[PDB]
Amino acid sequence: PMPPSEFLDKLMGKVSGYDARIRPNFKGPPVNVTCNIFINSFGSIAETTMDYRVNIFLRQQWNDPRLAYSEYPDDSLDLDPSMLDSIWKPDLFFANEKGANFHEVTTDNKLLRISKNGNVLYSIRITLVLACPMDLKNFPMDVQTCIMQLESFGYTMNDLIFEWDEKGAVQVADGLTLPQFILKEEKDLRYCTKHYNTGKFTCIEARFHLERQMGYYLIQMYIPSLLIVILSWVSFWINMDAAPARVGLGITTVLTMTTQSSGSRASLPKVSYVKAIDIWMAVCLLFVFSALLEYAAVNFIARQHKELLEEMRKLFISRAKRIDTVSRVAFPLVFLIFNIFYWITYKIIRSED
Amino acid sequence: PMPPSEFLDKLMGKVSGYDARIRPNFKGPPVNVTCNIFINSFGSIAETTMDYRVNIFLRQQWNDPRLAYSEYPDDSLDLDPSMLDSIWKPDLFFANEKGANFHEVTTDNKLLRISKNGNVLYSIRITLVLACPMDLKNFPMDVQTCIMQLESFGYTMNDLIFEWDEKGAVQVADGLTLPQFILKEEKDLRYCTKHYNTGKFTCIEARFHLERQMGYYLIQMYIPSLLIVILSWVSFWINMDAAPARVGLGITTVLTMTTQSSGSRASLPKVSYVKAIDIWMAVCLLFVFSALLEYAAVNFIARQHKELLEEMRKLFISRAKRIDTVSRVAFPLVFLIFNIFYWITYKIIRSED
Amino acid sequence: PMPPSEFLDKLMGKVSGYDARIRPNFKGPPVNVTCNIFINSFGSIAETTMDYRVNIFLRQQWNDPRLAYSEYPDDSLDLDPSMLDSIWKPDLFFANEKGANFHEVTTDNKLLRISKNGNVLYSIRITLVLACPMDLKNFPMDVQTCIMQLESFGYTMNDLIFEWDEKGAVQVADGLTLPQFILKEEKDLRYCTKHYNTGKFTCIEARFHLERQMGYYLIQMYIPSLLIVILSWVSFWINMDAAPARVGLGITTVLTMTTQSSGSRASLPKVSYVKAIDIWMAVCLLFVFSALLEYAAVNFIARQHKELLEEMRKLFISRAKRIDTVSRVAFPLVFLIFNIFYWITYKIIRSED
Amino acid sequence: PMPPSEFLDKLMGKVSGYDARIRPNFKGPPVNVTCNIFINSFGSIAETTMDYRVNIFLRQQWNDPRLAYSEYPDDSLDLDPSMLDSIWKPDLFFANEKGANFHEVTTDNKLLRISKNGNVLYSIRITLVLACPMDLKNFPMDVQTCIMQLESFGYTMNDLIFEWDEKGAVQVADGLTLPQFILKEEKDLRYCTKHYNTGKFTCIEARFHLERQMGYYLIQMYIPSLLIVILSWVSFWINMDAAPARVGLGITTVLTMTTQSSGSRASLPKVSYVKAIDIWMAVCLLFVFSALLEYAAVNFIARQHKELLEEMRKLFISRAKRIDTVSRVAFPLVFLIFNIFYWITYKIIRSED
Amino acid sequence: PMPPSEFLDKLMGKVSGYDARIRPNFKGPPVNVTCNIFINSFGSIAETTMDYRVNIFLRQQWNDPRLAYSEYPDDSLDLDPSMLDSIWKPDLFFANEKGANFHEVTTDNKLLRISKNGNVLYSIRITLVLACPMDLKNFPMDVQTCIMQLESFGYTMNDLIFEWDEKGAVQVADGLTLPQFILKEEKDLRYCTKHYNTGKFTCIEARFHLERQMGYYLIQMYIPSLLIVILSWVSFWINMDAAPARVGLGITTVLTMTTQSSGSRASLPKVSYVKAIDIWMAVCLLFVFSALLEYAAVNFIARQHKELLEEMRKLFISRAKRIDTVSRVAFPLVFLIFNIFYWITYKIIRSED
Ligand SMILES: *[C@@H]1O[C@H](CO)[C@@H](O[C@@H]2O[C@H](CO)[C@@H](O)[C@H](O)[C@H]2NC(C)=O)[C@H](O)[C@H]1NC(C)=O
Ligand SMILES: *[C@@H]1O[C@H](CO)[C@@H](O[C@@H]2O[C@H](CO)[C@@H](O)[C@H](O)[C@H]2NC(C)=O)[C@H](O)[C@H]1NC(C)=O
Ligand SMILES: *[C@@H]1O[C@H](CO)[C@@H](O[C@@H]2O[C@H](CO)[C@@H](O)[C@H](O)[C@H]2NC(C)=O)[C@H](O)[C@H]1NC(C)=O
Ligand SMILES: *[C@@H]1O[C@H](CO)[C@@H](O[C@@H]2O[C@H](CO)[C@@H](O)[C@H](O)[C@H]2NC(C)=O)[C@H](O)[C@H]1NC(C)=O
Ligand SMILES: *[C@@H]1O[C@H](CO)[C@@H](O[C@@H]2O[C@H](CO)[C@@H](O)[C@H](O)[C@H]2NC(C)=O)[C@H](O)[C@H]1NC(C)=O
Repeated sequence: PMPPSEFLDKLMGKVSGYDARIRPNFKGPPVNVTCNIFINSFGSIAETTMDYRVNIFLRQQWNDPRLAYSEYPDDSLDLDPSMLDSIWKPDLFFANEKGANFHEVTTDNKLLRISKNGNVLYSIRITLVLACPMDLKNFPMDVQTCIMQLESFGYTMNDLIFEWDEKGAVQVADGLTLPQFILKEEKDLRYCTKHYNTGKFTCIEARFHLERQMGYYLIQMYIPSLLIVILSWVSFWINMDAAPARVGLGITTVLTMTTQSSGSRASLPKVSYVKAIDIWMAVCLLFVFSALLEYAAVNFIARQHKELLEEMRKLFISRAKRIDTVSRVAFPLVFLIFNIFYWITYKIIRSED
Repeated sequence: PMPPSEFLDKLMGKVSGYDARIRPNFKGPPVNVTCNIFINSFGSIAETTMDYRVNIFLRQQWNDPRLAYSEYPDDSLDLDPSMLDSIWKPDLFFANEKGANFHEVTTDNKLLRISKNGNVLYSIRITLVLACPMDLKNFPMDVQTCIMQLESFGYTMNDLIFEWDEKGAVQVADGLTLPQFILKEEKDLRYCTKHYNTGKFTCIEARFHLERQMGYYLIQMYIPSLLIVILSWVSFWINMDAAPARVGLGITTVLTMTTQSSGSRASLPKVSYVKAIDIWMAVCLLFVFSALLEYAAVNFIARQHKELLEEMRKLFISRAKRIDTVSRVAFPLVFLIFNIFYWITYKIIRSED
Repeated sequence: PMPPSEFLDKLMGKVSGYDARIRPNFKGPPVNVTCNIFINSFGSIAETTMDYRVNIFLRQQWNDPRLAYSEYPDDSLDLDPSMLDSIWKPDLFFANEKGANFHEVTTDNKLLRISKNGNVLYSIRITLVLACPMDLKNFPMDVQTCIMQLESFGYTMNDLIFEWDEKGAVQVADGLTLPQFILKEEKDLRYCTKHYNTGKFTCIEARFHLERQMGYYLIQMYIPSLLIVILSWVSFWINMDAAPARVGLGITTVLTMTTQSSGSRASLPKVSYVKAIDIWMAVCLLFVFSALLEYAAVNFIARQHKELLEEMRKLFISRAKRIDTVSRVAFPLVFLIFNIFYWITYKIIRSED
Repeated sequence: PMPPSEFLDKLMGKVSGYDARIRPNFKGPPVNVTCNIFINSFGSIAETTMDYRVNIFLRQQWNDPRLAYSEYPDDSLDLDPSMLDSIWKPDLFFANEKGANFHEVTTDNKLLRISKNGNVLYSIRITLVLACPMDLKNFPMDVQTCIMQLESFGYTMNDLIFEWDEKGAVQVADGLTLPQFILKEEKDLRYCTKHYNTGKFTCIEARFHLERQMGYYLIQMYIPSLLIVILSWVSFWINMDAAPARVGLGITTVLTMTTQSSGSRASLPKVSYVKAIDIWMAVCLLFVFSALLEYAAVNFIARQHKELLEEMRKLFISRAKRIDTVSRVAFPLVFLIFNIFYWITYKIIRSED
Repeated sequence: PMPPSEFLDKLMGKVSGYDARIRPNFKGPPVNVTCNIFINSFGSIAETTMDYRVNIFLRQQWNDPRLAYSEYPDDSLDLDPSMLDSIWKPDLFFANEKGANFHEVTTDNKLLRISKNGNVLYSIRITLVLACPMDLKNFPMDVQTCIMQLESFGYTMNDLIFEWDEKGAVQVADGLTLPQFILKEEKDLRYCTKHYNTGKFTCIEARFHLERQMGYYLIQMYIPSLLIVILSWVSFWINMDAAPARVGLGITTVLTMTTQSSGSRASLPKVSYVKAIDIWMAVCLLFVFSALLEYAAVNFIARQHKELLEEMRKLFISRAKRIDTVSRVAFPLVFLIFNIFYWITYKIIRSED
């Protein structure tokens, strides 16, 4: 029954005592802010610069003793999004940020609801490039935790205290998949605090859990390396008399192992601690290098026989045959038990982390 | 007959009851928005980050009971584009966005038309970087669907409902070609809806269909691999006595197949599910590896004959000749039937998707 | 004799009837805009994303029946560049754009002149990243045409019509050279038109012509490939008895041809139609592959002779010598006539396009 | 007891004599600014463009004779962050900058405190891309110093003088680690000054110390090179009669050393002075090249014996055996004493810098 | 003695006749602007896109007949940097620009001084990405000249004329070094002019001189190539009987020369004119190719002897020995005189440019 313009002008205006630069219920208890997180599109995680791009909606609810009309017959009112510089929006920033621009397509992407009691709604979609300090102890499994710290800036703990919600904590979009990782539906959340030299500031956070969807690294690194140890066993199944071919084969296998190994760490950023992949590459490289060394020893034994050329002649030839046959038998069992030990210790550490 | 300035000042002014912060025909039925899409320049699709750049014009028409002059002798009026903060433009955003800036060259790229009844026009060219979740089950064919979701932000389903148009749905520019794909002239379109925890919001979308213009991947991957299996058949047409040359040829072919294979997946982003190209590379690699293995077996048989050096001698030589000739015959027929089976199953799946 | 401030305040002010939001000589004939283009710095053309960066000055002249003082003793007046929001600048955009920011260093880069009759001047330097749909039928020659479409946005053909100039059409900077291309001094220009669903809009364009300054591609691709066919002729001038060396040489040449070929298309964006360079690479690859095949055939003939080891013995040896000598003679003449045919068909198509 | 709005309006208003465009206690002594630095997230250092990204909080305190209410019962007051254009914030810039944008997420990231005496607080989080002129005399150790120069712009030394703090100088975040370097807890700090042609300006700086967390460069460069000298010693443990194999092995090792060496300097920017890594690569390359040269000399001696083929025959064979055995003994001791000398001179220079 | 606010309000205000939109001493002589350049941080020159990043301070002084208080006892006054839209700053732009943003960290980076006579100061730090058309006739020496053209925009030669200074022309920062180049302390400067179709505009410029600090290109390109010609001389010091090894060595050296050569031009942008480095690579490639050719000729001579196998036999063997020994002697003297001729013509052209 009353004109909409008149109601809007009177409320949050200059003819009333509403001042947008001061905290409501001044000089008393702090105001509680209830935040909810709707993840719109997770993805584009950078593993070389330790960051990821995510756009949240950041809806926050609080109560004020003012702006309580209590005269309209409905429960809540929808206000226009171009009158947000008089609603006293609270302060909120992220402790790990890079850029973090707004969204201004067609019209401003703000929202502002107001009810009879004073519980408001304020959600703004913002694209964040949050930096996460991921620890990469083992590269193939790569269990990871990503955070974000909602924290005030200029309002202490005894001035403004933030809180989470109970009906739903962190919501995700329906049908949201990632090509690198998969999202865990546990959504571990708690909150820390900050102690600077100016006062005690609140800082609420939330943790995510992302594990690697295996199958890429098996074809890029594990499958080619296997085709190299089989190549060295192929060098074991060849005639000893021929010097050119064998030598070339051993050398070529070693070179490929080095190139591959190198190229495997290119995507990864410079790190000091040895990785799981490095251990695998070193073991393979050792096997191929050992094969080459075994050939040099056999060649030397045969050469010694040639230089000294009855019973010792046959003994040397027999020794060369025996070492080659025992190397052909011994090499796949040690590699198979290394493969079994390696995958069983990494599957139990994948279950344990 | 009446002064233009006076008419402009009176309409959408402060001496009248027009308030730009409130929805027209308040507390009643919702207002319908009729949207049209003119694609100006499609292209620059990113296959490694799953996005594409497109600039639409976004013309939207709606009706209001106000701004109905009904006193000028013409049907419609052209207003200046610097008076858009009083025309109550509705809210519209895209659910998949990255950046999405405006266009401000020379003068603002807005448009605003107004007729006697109140049907307005509002088109703004905006460059969008829309993220599309493309599924790459088979890489060479790469059938793809790209979308965009027009959705309100702050107006529920019972407050503002969007709709499409009937005279033309999504228009494209005349003579618009893409180097990677080709545009399908079907333009499949329908609309979903959104259900958040704050209310029911409308969400209108449109789907495109882009198929790969084949001919690039045939020269980059298929043509070189063929020149590798012919190389292994060349190794089959060589004398068995010579150990260096053959060994080197087999090894070299295998190495090229691995390098090529690796480099072929560099453009593609990290994915878990095996691709069609990977299957082709594996089959080729297997053929060349098998050739190498066949040579090792022949070499071993010949060596056995050498170590034991009448009727068994001839039998061993005959066996070596027989295995080489049957391998030279058997290898191109298995590769030819694999090529026929591979291309016929991919052409029937290209017709089926 | 009259105060400058008073004259400025009265003209394009609120005490006069000048309204900046309305077109001059309203409800009558359209106003003609005379545009000139001064290219400041052409360059930075992107061949992988089909675009180029150019900064024009965009001076445009038009006439209005208002702003005709006719009281100062000079012909024209220079106004300050911070009073451009009251001069009714017309609308102009480009149909192919990416970014296209302004220039704001020290002071605004605008210009505004006004004469006694009303012919104004308005030039603004803007850096444009225009997208051009270049067709690359033949890569080395790469004849190209680049455009830019000046078009209004909100003013129809019967409301505002653009035109070019007659004293000079498109000016270039003195001493402007490009490292990739060279500018043609013809400057072909004409104008198209646009027909959308809202009305008939004017669209004026201009075409440039850029041809490749040859000498880069001759050293990067043509010179190394020649040094590969000479390498295969070197393999032809070697003894047939030696199996290792020859085989290795043939294989190595083939591998280099493949690597080179691959790497040559890296700069170029993904395209479907076969290029001129690809044809050259294929022909060279065929020659080297053929050489390898020729060796395998000779080796096989010699091996047959070895297995059967009087008159047929000499005949086989003679045949091996004859095939090698005829291959050594036949191979440079076919390659020389291919080189002559290839360069004469590309020089006549370079003269014809 | 007094209304908050009235107090805010009167203070830093137009009804009082507070002018925000003039320095407090004008025409007298300069005002001292006490700055503190809280490092929020150090990291993303660029070693190829000599820069690093760091976000500081920049809290600065100063005193003014105005804004001394002395009427509220508390010690300090918290003001709103949207009234900062009337508090006369001082001027501060950085002498080495690239970009250096602000932070505007949800609400402005400013802070403003005011006490009864007039000591204010003003902290703003700003992401800085500071350029540091790092000297890379030795690449593996890479001891580095990073700075930042806080300096005024428009206020001379006798007008505004900056100072540091005594209770804490430069604070770091709790649990801040870097993947490339490690932060030194000394935090060396002092201050320089500037003398331009316009006056004497103050310039306060702070220096950091970052040393390389070793373990990356040991696996990427040192470990593969060792596996190359062992490869050349493998070539020393092979029969001299065989010419193909040995030659190939020597050549292959030399080629890998060159490729590796090249690729090792790719990350590093173009520099003129020789690096420590280059010295190591050159020494290794020399050892492998020397091995190859040793083989050529032995081959030549054996060939001479072949061409001349009693007592000199045996003497030549004996000489070939003696040179090979003495090269097999002499080569690992010279490489081991080079390794000992190299690591002991670099560990004493790592302790000395 | 007079209030600072009153003086500031009266001067450059609306109660006086000062108009910021008009040139001082109107309709008379032009105003002279004295510019000085302080280079803060030179560096980050791009050799592939022909540009460089430099931040200047751009202090400019001019005189006006207005703003002459002549009532304060000091010589000059310091004004606040937030009142620059009323001081009539002149127009200045750069003819070669890319981006060229401002600097806004903490407070605006402007400066404004005003004396009793009217000589003002105005310095603004701006980061410029100036495009320079460098000519690369010889790549290792790479003598270069970089410019920047200060020019007005909207004020003709008879309206506003710019000038340089006499006490210092272009100042550099103390201790400013570059990793790629070194700065010449000559600072050649003069000024051109512009003649467009609208009038005569002033354009003042300054030229820098940057020469290459040699030592990078000697290790990346010159040192590896030498280790390739020594490798071909190693192939000359080997036994002719062995066909595999030699052939492989020749081929490998040629391949490395090609790969290296290619990779050397990767950093450089596409250019047509042959470079000095290309000439060096071609000469080296020719020497290694020639060595390979020499071997083929010797092999052919030996083969001819084998096919014909008394006095001609010895003569052929003697000829093979003579050609090998004369090639081993002749090859290092031609390469040494080429090295001497090459470095003496480039050191005299380095002294001449
Ligand atoms: C939400 O705010 C209310 C007041 O605005 C807080 O209630 C006060 O909390 C303190 C600490 O427990 C008590 O000493 C007061 O007596 C409470 N006030 C009243 C009126 O009961 C409340 O703690 C806040 N909620 C949370 C979760 O902290
Ligand atoms: C366009 O808007 C009109 C009203 O503005 C809608 O018409 C109403 O629709 C509801 C639902 O069907 C009916 O119950 C009402 O009776 C309609 N009003 C009238 C006056 O007839 C209409 O539905 C909208 N168009 C679309 C496609 O939804
Ligand atoms: C420039 O504008 C004038 C009017 O502003 C145009 O002149 C009119 O053109 C139409 C079409 O030929 C004629 O029917 C009218 O009679 C013309 N008016 C007058 C007063 O002669 C003119 O065509 C425009 N110039 C161009 C090149 O289109
Ligand atoms: C802080 O500021 C005060 C004044 O605002 C400075 O005190 C003056 O310093 C000069 C130089 O030593 C003396 O000659 C004056 O007598 C001092 N004034 C008074 C009232 O004592 C002080 O130096 C500044 N602090 C620092 C560290 O420079
Ligand atoms: C600086 O400006 C003054 C005037 O503002 C210029 O002086 C005039 O120059 C012209 C050309 O030489 C003479 O014809 C006038 O007579 C000069 N005026 C006076 C009052 O002497 C002066 O040329 C400018 N400086 C420079 C270097 O051009």
